[PDB]
Amino acid sequence: KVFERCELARTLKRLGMDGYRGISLANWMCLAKWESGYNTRATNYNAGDRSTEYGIFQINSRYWCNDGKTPGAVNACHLSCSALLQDNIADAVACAKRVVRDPQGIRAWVAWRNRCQNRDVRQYVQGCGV
Repeated sequence: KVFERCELARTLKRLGMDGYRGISLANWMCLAKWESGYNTRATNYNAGDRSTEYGIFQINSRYWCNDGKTPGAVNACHLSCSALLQDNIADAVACAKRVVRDPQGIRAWVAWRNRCQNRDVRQYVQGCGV
């Protein structure tokens, strides 16, 4: 599903993402934006190391979800990577909360450092009533 900006802001808010581990909703929105353009069906295969990134947060198959074909997969979210391509993002949010309980937090996604860190990210939630 491709979410509309404020539709996604209110969904994340309902799912308990605002302020989760010190992370504002705006920061999670900036991350979904640049990772998938708010598209749950997004996949990016990385030929170099044989892993694939899945869904709205581009969660990788080496560490977080299991897809059967990635060498050295850990599957820390204990989730099939298939669960991250649903239109319902409850599973994707549960696994994104798992990622940020590690010390690196949101810095785990390089796209957040490039595109969101030390920038004004208030635009992403502006007018959504969140």
